Amino acid sequence: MSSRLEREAARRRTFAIISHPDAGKTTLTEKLLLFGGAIQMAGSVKARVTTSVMQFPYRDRVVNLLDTPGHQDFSEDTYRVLTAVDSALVVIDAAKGVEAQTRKLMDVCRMRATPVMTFVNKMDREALHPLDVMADIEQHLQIECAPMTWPIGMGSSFKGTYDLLHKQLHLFSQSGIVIHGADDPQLDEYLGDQAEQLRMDLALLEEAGTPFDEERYLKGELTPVFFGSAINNFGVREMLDMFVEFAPGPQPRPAATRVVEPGEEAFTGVVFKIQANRMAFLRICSGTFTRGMRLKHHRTGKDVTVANATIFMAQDRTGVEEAFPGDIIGIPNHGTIKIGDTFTESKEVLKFVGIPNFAPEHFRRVRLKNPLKAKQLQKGLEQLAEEGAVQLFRPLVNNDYILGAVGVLQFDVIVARLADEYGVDAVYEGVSTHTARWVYCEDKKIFADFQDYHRGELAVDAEGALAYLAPNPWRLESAMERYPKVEFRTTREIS
Ligand SMILES: Nc1nc2c(ncn2[C@@H]2O[C@H](COP(=O)(O)OP(=O)(O)O)[C@@H](O)[C@H]2O)c(=O)[nH]1
Repeated sequence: MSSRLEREAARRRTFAIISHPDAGKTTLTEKLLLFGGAIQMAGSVKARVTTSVMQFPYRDRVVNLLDTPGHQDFSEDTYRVLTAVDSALVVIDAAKGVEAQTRKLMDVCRMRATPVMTFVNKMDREALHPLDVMADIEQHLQIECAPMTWPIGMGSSFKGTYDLLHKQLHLFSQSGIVIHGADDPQLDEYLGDQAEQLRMDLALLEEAGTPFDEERYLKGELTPVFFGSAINNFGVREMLDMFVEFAPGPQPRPAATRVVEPGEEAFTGVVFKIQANRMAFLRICSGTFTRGMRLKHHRTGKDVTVANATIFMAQDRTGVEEAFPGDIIGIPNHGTIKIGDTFTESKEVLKFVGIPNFAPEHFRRVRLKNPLKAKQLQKGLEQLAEEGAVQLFRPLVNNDYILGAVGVLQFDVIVARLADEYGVDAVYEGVSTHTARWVYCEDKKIFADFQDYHRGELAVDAEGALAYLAPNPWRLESAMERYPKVEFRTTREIS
């Protein structure tokens, strides 16, 4: 029945953690790696390409945890990682609830209907009450919460958790203690006065809580919520068990001509990011990757050998070097590549769709220190935008170069690269813009009118796409009203 390819692909669980800085991602990542027996990798993560992709075995699943750069390293590449996973894990600091970056990263997951599980971290310190945390998750992540584990107390009074389906009490300071219904005197023996509160909460959950439903989880409509304390490696086992059991394996991926299924024998993969020193990171969409093989780079029309590929793999497995759907590989190259590029082993022309550019929130105008360098600046900005390092907008009404960054670090990298690779010394000037949307209107007449009236706010980006630049989302909301026929989108397909 199942081929070797389909058996391997079915074992993969490829995901990333979405969280706001200081929620606990690094700490939880270290503990996950320890369950995976990935001792060295955990030591590496705790000490801070090697860590962009961490693969580890757990309960015979091959888990691929892709890093989502955060803090000062937050960039459009963080959102690009989310286009390569089949599911995500949300980590929240229980004292803060859903925070700004949690929401923006969930907005990306939502466009892709990516399933998400949720870990509420730091229950060992005073926290939002669990009913309030659940309401906050639903309100800001726009998803139903299905509690899987439920905390008893918080902070100094945090006794541990009760696992609703496994009927197990997990004590905080280790095997769960099996509990036999709400009346089990084991609850009073282990929880003391807090047993009454667990009983009240369980009664409330029975009446008003949402059960886990795998189909709703897989559609992105419901998230299983776990509570714990990653620093104590507590509650993490239950969440990981649930993740390997229920999180989706490699999913079909749309291409312009058809949907590609992971069980197709012929290799296909898509580039979702590029690291400059260059390495292109490819998600394997179907088929089997082997070092030996030849791949067709359909954009350039060239054949590419991959004898120098990086196969990210666990310290653990030993056999012949191959990689399967859901896995990530890195292909070194001398600058040939765009985000979204498709590689195939067959001659079938395939073009994966659905890796977009994302609307930037930070904008700067570029100024040259030396006017004689104008052609080099145009070359460098165009090549850096084609490569995905920044977005570039050219306003209809002037000749300015306006750069759009998802993360501010990007502006520093562009200046560095302009200097080093183009011999161009550029500085930034501030602009009013904080918002871009790509505009579209299937009515040719109304659109010409829009483009005439709002000519001062329109720009064309490096892909040729028309965009409305606004000082902020509220000023934007006002142009939308004047033209209820024009669509304003927060993403656009790369070509
Ligand atoms: N008290 C407590 N502190 C935690 C827990 N998890 C992480 N921290 C602390 O919170 C801070 C942020 O943790 P980190 O894992 O680096 O967060 P990141 O920015 O999301 O990767 C550090 O001081 C951690 O020790 C937890 O479960 N309980």
